[PDB]
Amino acid sequence: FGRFTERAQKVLALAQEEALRLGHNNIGTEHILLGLVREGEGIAAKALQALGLGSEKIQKEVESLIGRGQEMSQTIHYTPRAKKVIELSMDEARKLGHSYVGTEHILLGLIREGEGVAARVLNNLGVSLNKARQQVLQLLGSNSNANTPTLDSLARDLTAIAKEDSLDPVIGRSKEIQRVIEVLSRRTKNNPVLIGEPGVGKTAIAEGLAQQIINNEVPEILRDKRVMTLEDRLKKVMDEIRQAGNIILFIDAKPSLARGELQCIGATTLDEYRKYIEKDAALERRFQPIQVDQPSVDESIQILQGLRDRYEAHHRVSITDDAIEAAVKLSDRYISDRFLPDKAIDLIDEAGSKVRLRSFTPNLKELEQKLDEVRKEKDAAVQSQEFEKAASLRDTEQRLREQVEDTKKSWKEKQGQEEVTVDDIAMVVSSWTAQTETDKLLNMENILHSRVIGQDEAVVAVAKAVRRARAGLKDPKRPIGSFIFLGPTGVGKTELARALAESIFGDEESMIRIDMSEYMEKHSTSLTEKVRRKPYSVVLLDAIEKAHPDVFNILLQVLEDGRLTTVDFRNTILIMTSNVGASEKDKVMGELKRAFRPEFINRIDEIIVFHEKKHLTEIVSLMSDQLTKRLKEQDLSIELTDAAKAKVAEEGVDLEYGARPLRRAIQKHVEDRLSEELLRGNIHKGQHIVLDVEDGEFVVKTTA
Amino acid sequence: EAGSKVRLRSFTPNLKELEQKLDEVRKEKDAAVQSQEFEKAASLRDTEQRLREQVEDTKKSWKEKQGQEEVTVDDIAMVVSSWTAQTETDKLLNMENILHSRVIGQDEAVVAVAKAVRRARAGLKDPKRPIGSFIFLGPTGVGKTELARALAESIFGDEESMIRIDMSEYMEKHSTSLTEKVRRKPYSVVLLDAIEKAHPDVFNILLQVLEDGRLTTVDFRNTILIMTSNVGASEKDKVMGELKRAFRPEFINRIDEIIVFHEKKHLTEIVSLMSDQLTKRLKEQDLSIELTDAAKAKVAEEGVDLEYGARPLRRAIQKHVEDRLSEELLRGNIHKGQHIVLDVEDGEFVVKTTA
Amino acid sequence: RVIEVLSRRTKNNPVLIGEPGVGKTAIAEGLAQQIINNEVPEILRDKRVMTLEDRLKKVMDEIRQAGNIILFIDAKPSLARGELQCIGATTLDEYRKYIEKDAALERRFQPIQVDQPSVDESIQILQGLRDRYEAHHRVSITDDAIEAAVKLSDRYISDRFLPDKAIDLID
Repeated sequence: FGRFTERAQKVLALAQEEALRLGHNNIGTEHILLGLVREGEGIAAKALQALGLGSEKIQKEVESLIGRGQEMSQTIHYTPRAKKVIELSMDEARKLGHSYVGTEHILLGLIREGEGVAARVLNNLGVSLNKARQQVLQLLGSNSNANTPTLDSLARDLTAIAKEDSLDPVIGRSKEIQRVIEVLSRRTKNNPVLIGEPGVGKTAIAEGLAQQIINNEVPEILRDKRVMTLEDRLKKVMDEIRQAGNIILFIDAKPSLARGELQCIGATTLDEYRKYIEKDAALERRFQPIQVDQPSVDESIQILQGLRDRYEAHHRVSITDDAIEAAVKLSDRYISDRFLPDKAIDLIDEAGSKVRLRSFTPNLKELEQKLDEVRKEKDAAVQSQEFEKAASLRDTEQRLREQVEDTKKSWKEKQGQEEVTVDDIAMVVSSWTAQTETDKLLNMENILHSRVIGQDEAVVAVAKAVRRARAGLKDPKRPIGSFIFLGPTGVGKTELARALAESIFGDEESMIRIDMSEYMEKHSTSLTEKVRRKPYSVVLLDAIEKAHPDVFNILLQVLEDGRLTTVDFRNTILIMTSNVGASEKDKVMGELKRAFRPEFINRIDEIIVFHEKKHLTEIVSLMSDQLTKRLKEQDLSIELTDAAKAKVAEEGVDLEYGARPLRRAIQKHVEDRLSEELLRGNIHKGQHIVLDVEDGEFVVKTTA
Repeated sequence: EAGSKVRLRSFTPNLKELEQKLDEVRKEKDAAVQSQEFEKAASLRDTEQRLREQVEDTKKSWKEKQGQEEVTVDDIAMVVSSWTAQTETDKLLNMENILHSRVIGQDEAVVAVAKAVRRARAGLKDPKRPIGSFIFLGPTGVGKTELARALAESIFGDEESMIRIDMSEYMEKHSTSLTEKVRRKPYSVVLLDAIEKAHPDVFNILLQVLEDGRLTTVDFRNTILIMTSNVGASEKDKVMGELKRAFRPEFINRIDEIIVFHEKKHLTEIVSLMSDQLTKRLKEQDLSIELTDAAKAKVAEEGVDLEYGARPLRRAIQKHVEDRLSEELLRGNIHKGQHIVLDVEDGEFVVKTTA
Repeated sequence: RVIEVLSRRTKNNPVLIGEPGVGKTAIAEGLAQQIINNEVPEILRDKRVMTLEDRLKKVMDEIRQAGNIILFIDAKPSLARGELQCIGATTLDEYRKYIEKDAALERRFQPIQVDQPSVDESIQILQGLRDRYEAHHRVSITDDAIEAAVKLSDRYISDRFLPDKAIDLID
């Protein structure tokens, strides 16, 4: 039912050897017992030799209670009892740290489930059940002043605990450690408080002192000193200390107070510590702080490999190195709202399962269903008996049994296909957040062009700017891009912002949009919510000419630092629109310098200017397509001929109003008309409906 | 802070490596011993202790790092600077040289401030009053603020130790300050922009600051107060006139000093400064870039228009350099960690490689 | 999405937010079934789902002392301490009012968006427990009737989750 020693495995199959040597048909607990004393060398075997139970004495009792011997041997199986007995030895070893079952555990497992034939062999051979579990025990085993009290667990001894050679690496935070020691010597602000964003690292700093005092370089009196860890036992143990003082306490979460000794290292948060020194002033006194910088990126990497081995526990890692490289780097800059050693680890785990998960996900379900009723059909008849009329049905259930197996044991065909390398690691991430990823970049223009018509002047400026920042050149703390979009309305200002979101951030809808009409007065308090919500989004502020010059002091701070105080923009693409040019490239850039404070205009990455028939009709088509899709959902199939989109487009030529009119004119010439046409009974819906122009007039046609 | 720290610089040669070595040994010895390989250890053991005594001999050679490791001042002044004399008075004697490297034109102003600070900072002015009380007159974007920064940087150590209020905010009988930011950093250039706007109430307060360098109960004796204004602007004599008429005299008279704020090759000198800040921050990301003088020229072309000045250069650098290098690295034309030069060819930008 | 948030080490413990509404509690019975037979990491096999004053730290001590446990709530926090591992069901906002507590919140526990079921999905839920509302004497059936219970609710009033509404009409 798993994997044991040879000795186990041999003793088990050895039960079968005995299954047959007597001719019986099911191997019960009595055979497992013969199995043990008959491999004569297992600890299990050894024990029995103690109680006075050779193979001779036993098999005589057993044959004296079963004997021959239907040679049937029709491919036998277990007793349900003995199957329990096996399930048990597995547990009689969890209960011993024995990572693998063996001859003893099976003997242990038999006693535990004493109801059965083995048990009686012995209660018959005058060998009560406990005298027996004893003998096995006495053949296996194991592996201090005030520590008495302390040494509950509460709260395990970092020191002697890592004196036993038993300690690993450990990677720091190497200068994080030593600052725990300037403080842990003083006589002033004596007891050090470990403040840093939670984790991991933190617990690792104290596992440091531990490592340091012991092997061995340290100073201002600190040798033979333990570091210990983790209400009706309270100050109890704490007195074993006011009477012997080789001990630092490591805390997690309170002060029963410096009534004297008490050396402790502080587990607390940026702010949580200000939940001590305010009520004061044991803080500015005893307790005293120090911060956990996020461990070195490269140090970050060789931290996992240490616990790589130990998560190998779920099946894939160890490896790949190329797999970890991911986890760590992704986090440091790509969200990017934790601490540089904790994050990475978490990611693995998503995948530190997500792969054994995806592993145990063919169409081989329905046989189970078939199989089910057969057994069922079998049962009903046997209690009706009707044997043959069923035994049919058993010979028949069983054909299907060994059937499914050879596609479930054919699923160690699936162990093989999952192996460690980045393959498994990064797919993990496709959730938590390269050829056709830089191709989006090199080919951005091609890409933005298929959505934004006309406006090549603008697209190429943005393409290149994004590509600049996105390639390493611009400072990362500042947004990806800061632009101002000048030009008339309904030209593509917003439309480009969408296409940017879609191409750059993945979703035509990952776009925050404020209307600065709302912020014209000294009430200019932003936005920061929506940016905390999605910190990866085109941030579009429409018509900034309206904002109170206050606002600019804020945006200015964003442009400079890409941060507010305390939101983050380093991942946004800020786009601010305006009518400042409008009426009107030189006369324009002029009205701009006169409308906006220069300090501001100068911190903007780029000023984009938005200036054909063929573009109108390209738009009409975009719009028309959004429509024909949302109708297909309502079982309506429509199509506009290129001739028809032309005729709609005619309705946005007048330079004065631009391309606004098109949405309305589409609903009028298409929506309104199709309704009136469906209602009047001319188009039997769910046929195919085309809108065309005939003699310069709109016409509706059908072609199912 | 120092009462362990030095006992520590004790506990920090690259003989970290020896022990590293000795390890591999035990194993061979040990693991060998499990295989035996006996005399294959005898000498192996011996090879071991050869090492060990060598180690311990140089591990106790650092009793010398003991006989070496003090106290004097320099230890402290560290501690201090990490909480916020020749090249400290040299900052003073040579202040002008120093302010000049940050503030361009404006020598009229710099020398006035240099000398004033140097007066107060030398024992002559009364210590309870700010280090310096100035008014900066002149047009916008000339260097008013810029000098205040450079002062902070040179005098107080940090181009950013500077409080800055906007007196637009204090035009009404609600004139209740500021004192927080000054309690926060009591050593900082305090810059009040456009004082022409303040309610004459405010002046009664500032006045108290100028006189006593104290409010009631904050302290300014360590600030450098600088107040700007457009009072001259439109317009040295016609100006000092519009000033006497705009500000109560009691006030103007307690101010240490009234300060007045009055090429292609400079643009490209700027482009280069900027470009250098960049090429450094990329070297960190294993990116080696260089602009030819020909290229910085072509960027500079983009800040000639007298109207907008030299603002455009930062953006145009990211566009013609950053954006382009990305697009160029991504398209796979520049195998990063080779040497990358940006040059102009036929009046157009070109990228070249020379590992 | 629960089992990721549960197979981790970082955000150990999951928390479902949506109108309350979508009988969030329904998703939880989900694990029981899959942890058993059996599609789930060997990282979680052999565990147990469960739900819910003087009986204080008593039984909770009698559990940290037994790691094989996952828990369900809708309302305390000795968080992260033991293997004390939760699954939380709490309103759109109420959670706002707990990570607002922070920051063992934003840490240990961690959320996923519960959907107001696809309208058709609604219908199927009804039938599965149709045979079980035969208790009040009139069902099973009629299908044609169920579709209404559901359908009218999504568009017509219009003040709940699309699976609670239905069953309420039915009852």
